[PDB]
Amino acid sequence: HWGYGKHNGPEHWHKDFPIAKGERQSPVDIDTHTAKYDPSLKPLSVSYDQATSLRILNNGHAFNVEFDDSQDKAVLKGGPLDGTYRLIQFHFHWGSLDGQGSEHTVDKKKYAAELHLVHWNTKYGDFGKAVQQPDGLAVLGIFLKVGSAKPGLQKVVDVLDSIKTKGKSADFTNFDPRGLLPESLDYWTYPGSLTTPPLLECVTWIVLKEPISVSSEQVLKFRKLNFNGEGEPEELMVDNWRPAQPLKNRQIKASFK
Ligand SMILES: [Zn+2]
Repeated sequence: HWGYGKHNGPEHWHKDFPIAKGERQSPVDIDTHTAKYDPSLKPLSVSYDQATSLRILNNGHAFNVEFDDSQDKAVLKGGPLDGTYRLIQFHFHWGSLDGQGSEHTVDKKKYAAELHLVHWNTKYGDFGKAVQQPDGLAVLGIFLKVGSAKPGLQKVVDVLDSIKTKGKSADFTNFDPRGLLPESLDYWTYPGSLTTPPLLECVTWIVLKEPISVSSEQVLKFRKLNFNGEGEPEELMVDNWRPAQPLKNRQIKASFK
């Protein structure tokens, strides 16, 4: 099965998922000097005030904080998007060391981690239908650098010991994802894909320019998670990031000068 090891990592994924070599794969390097300011891009609208978190799950590749997406409660709109996209889950990608971990890069710079807030286009009715469409998902990507702690991340960090291994889940209600956002919503945007198999080319990527700061202690606790299940040999959940993929015939647009 696919993963992030030497024998099943990103360079192998194309054998089971040929779209891995497709025309709009993610992540990508964001060349800040080549990204063009697009004055027709609108400000992002992130409306998370009624968000209903439910559960946190170790799925063997990351941990997902899942939300109730059966109603328009936490939605992303505006920016490059047409229509309304409902928050379904967030997760992170991170490194074994502070010098790597992000999926997107900025002028080849790798951040310590990257948060993905995953939303699906309500015009397709559910997430499974949305991923079959070129405009089915909108993922808000936020870089993490190591410095001061992020207070709004700590509730996530403190439950991780209860979902150490693949397949474990825990109740995770009343979590407010507004506490994970930076001050500015300036962003880059481009058409791309899921960054894990099945690598479907269904994502409008919206990557915020401003990173959030998290503490060394916070990210160290991410790195104590396991890819393996309980009672299997321990393999630390680290370096669960796909490297940058060819940009091909795409333009990255900036919302800001
Ligand atoms: Zn992701």
